[PDB]
Amino acid sequence: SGAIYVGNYRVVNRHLATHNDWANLVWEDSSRDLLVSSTTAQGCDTIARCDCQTGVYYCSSRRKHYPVSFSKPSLIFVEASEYYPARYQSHLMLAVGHSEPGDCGGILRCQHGVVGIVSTGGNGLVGFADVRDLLWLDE
Ligand SMILES: NC(=O)[C@]12CN(C(=O)Cc3ccccc3Cl)C[C@H](C1)C2
Ligand SMILES: [Zn+2]
Repeated sequence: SGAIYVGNYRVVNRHLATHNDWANLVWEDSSRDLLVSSTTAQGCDTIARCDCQTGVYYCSSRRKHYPVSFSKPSLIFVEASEYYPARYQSHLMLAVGHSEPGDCGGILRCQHGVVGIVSTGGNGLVGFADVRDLLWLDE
């Protein structure tokens, strides 16, 4: 679990979104595993606007933060799950690091702010759904 709160927006993994999120839906993309909903309260997370390939992510299955080198956002095949059939997830960044299903929603940050959230993993790898291209989150 986990979310990004910037201005009047809440960014979550689309597979973990609540009824409130869908009843206050701004944007959603199943190929990205992202859902953005409107909030009443003002959010303060700064989103990074960069091409960083190093950062730190929160791993709730270890209750620790981890420094990672990660790939550039791309189309990466994701094995069929209960939430989605077998498909290529877009805007996904991989890194060598620990992850477990309850880890989805873990924030990845660089020096410029929020890069993205944990969305995939397994076999000693962790995937992050990128949010730096979503320029409308600040306007
Ligand atoms: N992005 C997806 O299609 C999902 C991918 N998901 C996993 O990769 C689950 C997972 C397995 C082992 C280690 C880590 C993780 Cl996160 C779970 C949910 C469907 C999100
Ligand atoms: Zn950066």
